[PDB]
Amino acid sequence: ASNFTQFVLVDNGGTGDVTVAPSNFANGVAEWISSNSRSQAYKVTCSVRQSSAQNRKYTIKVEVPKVATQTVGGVELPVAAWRSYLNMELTIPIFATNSDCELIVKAMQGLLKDGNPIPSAIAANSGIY
Amino acid sequence: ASNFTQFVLVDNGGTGDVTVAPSNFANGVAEWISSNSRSQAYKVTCSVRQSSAQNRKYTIKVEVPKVATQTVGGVELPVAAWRSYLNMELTIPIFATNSDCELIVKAMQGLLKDGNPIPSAIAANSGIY
Amino acid sequence: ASNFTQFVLVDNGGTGDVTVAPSNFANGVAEWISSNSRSQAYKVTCSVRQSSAQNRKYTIKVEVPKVATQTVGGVELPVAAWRSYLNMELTIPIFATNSDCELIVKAMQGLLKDGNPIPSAIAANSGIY
Amino acid sequence: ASNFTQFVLVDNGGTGDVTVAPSNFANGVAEWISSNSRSQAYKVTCSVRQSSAQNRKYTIKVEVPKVATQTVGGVELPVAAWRSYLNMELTIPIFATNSDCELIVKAMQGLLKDGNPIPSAIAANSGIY
Amino acid sequence: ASNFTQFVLVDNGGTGDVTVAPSNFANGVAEWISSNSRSQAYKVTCSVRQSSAQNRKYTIKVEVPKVATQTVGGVELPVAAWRSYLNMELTIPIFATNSDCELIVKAMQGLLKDGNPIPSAIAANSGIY
Amino acid sequence: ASNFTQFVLVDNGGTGDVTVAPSNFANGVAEWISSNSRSQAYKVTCSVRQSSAQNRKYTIKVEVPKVATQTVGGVELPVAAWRSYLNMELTIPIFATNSDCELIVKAMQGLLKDGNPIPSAIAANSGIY
RNA sequence: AUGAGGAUAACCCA
RNA sequence: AUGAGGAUAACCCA
RNA sequence: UGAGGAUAACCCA
RNA sequence: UGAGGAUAACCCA
Repeated sequence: ASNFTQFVLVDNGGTGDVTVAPSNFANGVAEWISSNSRSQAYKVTCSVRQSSAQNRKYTIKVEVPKVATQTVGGVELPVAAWRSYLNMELTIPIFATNSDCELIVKAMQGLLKDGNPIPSAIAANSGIY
Repeated sequence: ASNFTQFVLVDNGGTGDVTVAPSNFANGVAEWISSNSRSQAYKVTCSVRQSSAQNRKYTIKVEVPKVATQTVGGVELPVAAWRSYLNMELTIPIFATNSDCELIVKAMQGLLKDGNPIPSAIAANSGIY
Repeated sequence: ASNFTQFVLVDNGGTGDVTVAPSNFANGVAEWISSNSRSQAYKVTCSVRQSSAQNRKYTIKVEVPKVATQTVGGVELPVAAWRSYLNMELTIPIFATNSDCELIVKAMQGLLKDGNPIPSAIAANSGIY
Repeated sequence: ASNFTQFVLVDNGGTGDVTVAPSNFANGVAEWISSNSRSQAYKVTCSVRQSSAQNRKYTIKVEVPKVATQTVGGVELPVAAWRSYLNMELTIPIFATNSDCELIVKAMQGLLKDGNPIPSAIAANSGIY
Repeated sequence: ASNFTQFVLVDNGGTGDVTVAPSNFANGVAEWISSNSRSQAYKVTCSVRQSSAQNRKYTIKVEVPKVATQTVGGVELPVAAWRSYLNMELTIPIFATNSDCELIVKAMQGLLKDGNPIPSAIAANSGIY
Repeated sequence: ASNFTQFVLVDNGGTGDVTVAPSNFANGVAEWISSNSRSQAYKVTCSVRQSSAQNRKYTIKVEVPKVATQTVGGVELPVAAWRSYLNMELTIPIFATNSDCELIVKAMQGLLKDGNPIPSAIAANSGIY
């Protein structure tokens, strides 16, 4: 085992599929990036900390880039027009068993499942109403 | 097009699923809760706002109860020992189109798909290794 | 030659053994935990470093849960009442060869072999007499 | 009974076996040393203390010497080229029964058993990877 | 996945090979060490950092020891008569794609390939001429 | 005899090969340059000096350019969008024989051989993990 | 009391 | 530690 | 930044 | 000396 493996971040049925691979673990922060210039890459980082006497806190971040080709000084450089950032912090009490944690993961998956409220609003550039 | 409807948060294949229903809309902050006491309920809240001139920001929060050894409807203290808190912040540049936004949602779904690094780590009380 | 693998920490002759598996590697500090909630798990961590010009130092830590009258997966406070902590520091002069080091390991195994003074004292809630 | 007895610290199948014998109990610190000049001897000490209202703390130390013969002032003296030090502190809650303590001893024995991760790294002058 | 693994630093057929194995990864600095006495061991360290807005910078170091035995007072220790120190820094703009990095690596391997100017000058205790 | 000759810096089969040729040897600094526009050329420099009573020190440098065309005012020049900079310093005690230097060179070639930790991290825009 | 603080080791440091 | 605080993103603010 | 030194993740201009 | 920066045989502590 070793869970520090590559995985598909964006799935488009095996074509134009954004896959992300391990790329750094310096300072206890696991990092994953896509095969791109460090300036246009998708980035995912994760770290766990004993935030308190009875808490553990996962801090996960994702960076989704809008790739573009700029012309600085009359030369073409691969760059990102802009980036979208996901910042999630998950605090779990040390008393949570494995089955308790599986419950947290399922909640997070159901929360974002296609057709459910939240992902629908985000995808349509609107709020909940 | 009302998207503020109930949905399945925790899916256990029809039997033992956890449905979360609309429960509050004070201050534009939509809220959904399961059918439990508020100390033992699954809670989901979501709001959007113009964080700045350049970005919009979705703030999603989830609360998941510790179920192992739980006493349904009882008084369980300290509260911090029986609850996990998820806190998501999605920043999206105002230039993102409905398409760009669908891609961002896909990125979030991929991050948490079964068998992938992050969810596998969480479900096993582990970090990355 | 990867040595960061799972192993049997508590051996009860095949039946009721406690296996500890890799669970974190943040900051070069390897971690192993049993399949329990982190409040009731067996935890083992180990790191090495150059403590000084002349020595290297292994820092090994073990956490063992109090099992008698335990409620699997429950909330048990105060935490200090339900856990024992082992803290080992092994200082080895940089001149030690693989051989010198095998002897040191043998010394540690001998110290804790069954029937010997130290382990017998610990297992009976006693001191030396 | 009396657990203050001699024992084999380093075992090489009854030949070149480093045996250690009781040698001092002054100030509540039990001491054991091998049959050697006090300058080249293996040393083991142990002491138990009521470190807190609800804790007991064992403090065990082992000194493994690299024996040599120096020539100070043109004369030969038995000495130690260097020493390796083991420093372990074990904190046990007063609520731990005898069967709970037996669990701690077994964990410590399994931790150092031949072939397991930690003793392998130490013996090969490497880290965990 | 993991690239923080053991590897052959000096290749002498199959036998005489110098292998270096992971030992420490503290504060973003990976470190490999060869087996046996730390004092006569080969050392390799590596680290990456965002040296500026547009640059990432690798800092690699190698230490080749001249194995020898020091005798003083008739006491002998395994030491290194002296050490040779390699010290490189590689700067790469964030605009570099994986393809560009593969070129940079080939450039380094070419620089040191057998028979070329530089590796030959070094191997003969010479400079350019 | 002469080692200040032309050589293949980047090997791409037989075609696509980047060759560097002598260009200048002023003030103890040897310099190689690839053909065509100096502006988009690969550069390598080398020099040795008695850094101290016991040490000689080599200073090698490599520059990998990112070939591109700059257009300004409709006037276009062959330029380098950016450059990657290798920079190494090798210190070798005067006591090193030719055999020791051959080892030092093998150590460097091993460090950068295909598939090993470091050359792989660099080629993938990654660090250690 | 805590330190993946140090040691020349029943001592010393924060 | 808390923020439906900000960000140019393992940082900054109250 | 250094064809700046080193006892090497330190130090100097 | 620097896991100090660089536009790279220069520059900073």
